[PDB]
Amino acid sequence: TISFITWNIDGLDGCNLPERARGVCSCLALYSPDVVFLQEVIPPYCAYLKKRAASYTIITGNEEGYFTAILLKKGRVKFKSQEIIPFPNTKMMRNLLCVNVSLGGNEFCLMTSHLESTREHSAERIRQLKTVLGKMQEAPDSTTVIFAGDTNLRDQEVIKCGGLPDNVFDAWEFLGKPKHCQYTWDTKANNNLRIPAAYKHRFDRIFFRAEEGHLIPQSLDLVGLEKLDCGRFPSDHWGLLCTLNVVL
Amino acid sequence: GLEDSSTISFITWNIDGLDGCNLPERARGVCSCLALYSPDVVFLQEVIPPYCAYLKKRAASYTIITGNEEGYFTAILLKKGRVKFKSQEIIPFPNTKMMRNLLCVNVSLGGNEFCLMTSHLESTREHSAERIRQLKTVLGKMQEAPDSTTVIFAGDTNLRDQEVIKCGGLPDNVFDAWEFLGKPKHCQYTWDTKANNNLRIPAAYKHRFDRIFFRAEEGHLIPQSLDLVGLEKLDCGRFPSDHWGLLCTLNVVL
DNA sequence: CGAATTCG
DNA sequence: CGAATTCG
Ligand SMILES: [Mg+2]
Ligand SMILES: [Mg+2]
Repeated sequence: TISFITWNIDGLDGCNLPERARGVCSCLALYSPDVVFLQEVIPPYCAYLKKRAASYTIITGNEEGYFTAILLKKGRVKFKSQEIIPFPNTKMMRNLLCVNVSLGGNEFCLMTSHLESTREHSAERIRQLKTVLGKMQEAPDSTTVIFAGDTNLRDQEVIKCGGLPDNVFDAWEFLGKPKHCQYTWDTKANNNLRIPAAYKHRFDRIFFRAEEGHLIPQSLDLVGLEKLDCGRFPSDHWGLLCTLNVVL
Repeated sequence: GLEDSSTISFITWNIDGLDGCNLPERARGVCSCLALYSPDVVFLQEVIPPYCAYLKKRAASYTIITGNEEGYFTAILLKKGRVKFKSQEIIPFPNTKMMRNLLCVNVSLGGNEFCLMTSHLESTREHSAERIRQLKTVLGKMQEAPDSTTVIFAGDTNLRDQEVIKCGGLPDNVFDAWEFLGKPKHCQYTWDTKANNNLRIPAAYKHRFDRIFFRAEEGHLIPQSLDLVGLEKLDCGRFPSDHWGLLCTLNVVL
């Protein structure tokens, strides 16, 4: 039984950022996941996390601008190595952050990314997805591979990409496509961007590769759904809280 | 003349009537071009009502068929005496946001029946989807024409090459005149901000926005030449249009 | 998001 | 044009 949260926390939004960061961590404190994947972390946000989540090992995708991070719960997760794979043609400083870890006997390659944003960068987003899927295949078979991140994907783009390979699963699809946590970016329910029109997207996704039935999603839920004292949410994205069993 | 009676000749040209600056002088530039080559047919886009008046003054030997009466629109000009006007047909583009439509004029010329078509397909990269849908409407219409009739579309398609592919490519019996003549380089680009200054765009981009499609029974319509027109600066130091026009001649064969 | 607006 | 930006 292992748990993580993946969450684009919108560090690029400077308004109410200190309060929203604290809001994010209040959410993290409630669930105490083994692993936290974050996207759109900025340096002072990261600095705050290093103090606030001092009980997590913090691995970052970059030092400047905005970048991903992977938080690993000390005592639960043994950090073995980090790897960063570039997206050579990204225009948004995106890359692929991987950590090799273990939880006791089980080896994991945990991956996150913030794939190229916006409709017009579809082709590069798809190339980045291919890089990600390629990397998921490289780990030893006994290694459990989990990608969790902000993919900015449209369904049609996954199809263009050839679809997920037979040995790679979407945790949300695996759980039967539950409706309550389908959309992770929802301008009807989320007012942070002040977007009048209603758009709902499943941008944040979880892919996994495991030996037959060795990794079994148990639950998937949205987090960060409560307004803070400033009347806004921690992020324009909802986070995904996922629990999975490792079954040998 | 008798020898050339087998040849149909036309110009298609987006004459940028939306640019009101130097418009009368630029209209005179376009009309000087028409007088020079005396085409049988002229397909225009971005005509506005004042521009119609200029045409009636400086291109008086042409009958004008317009795509609308107000705002801006296309026109097909028919050389009096050479072309017999049979009917005007307009197909709406229900989803246009730019009042675009499909203007068809049925005529006889040189002893042959023609359906002449023009359009100003939805502009800009952003409206690609709608432009593609309009292209499909155009292509469908070309195919709907009776097999006896010779179908020529010539207009401002605003097309990117990849959009035609996305559309499925041209249908089997429909040919692009430029392609048919072997993609000659000299008239490849009809809109070129490097060579054309009218829009004062401080960058170099060029496109083959303006295109000629034709459908004919095999061998019966043979493109003979394709050339650009409108590449001379006028007195005001600007071109007749931000587009170059296309001059095309085709033979109708037995 | 995505239409609108400037910027070169 | 196409990129960068704005803002609801
Ligand atoms: Mg964002
Ligand atoms: Mg124009």
